[PDB]
Amino acid sequence: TELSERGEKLPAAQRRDMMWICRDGDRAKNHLLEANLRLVVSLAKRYTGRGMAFLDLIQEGNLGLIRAVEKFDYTKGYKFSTYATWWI
DNA sequence: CGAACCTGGTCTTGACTCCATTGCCGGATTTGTATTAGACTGGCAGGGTTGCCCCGAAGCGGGCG
Repeated sequence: TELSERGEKLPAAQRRDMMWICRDGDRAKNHLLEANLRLVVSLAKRYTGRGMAFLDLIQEGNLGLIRAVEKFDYTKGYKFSTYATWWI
């Protein structure tokens, strides 16, 4: 982003492997989301019985999980599920 | 027949005054968003009844040998 202005000229190998890292991060993000979808279902399974549909509850839990993997930190050394349960 | 008057709408002006129209400001309340770090990771209406249409075995008769 700070390179897209006239910050620096683009070397070929540096450009292509920084593109590889930038594309790899999104695949890792999607991998984490696709991992914890089951936790989302296991949390949403008990808020039924009033008003909304079960798939709607699951989808809003998915959106909360996207927010949780946005604002998740690992240097506190805790498991992901205890942090994401709150946001879901 | 001429003058004075009474009272008809007719109309101006000066003063009062009163209430809507913004307008600001301070506060109260009301609505909307972000954040909570132990670990937790795949459910439940539901069937039953009645009636009608579409494809598959099967005789089977005609073409085939």
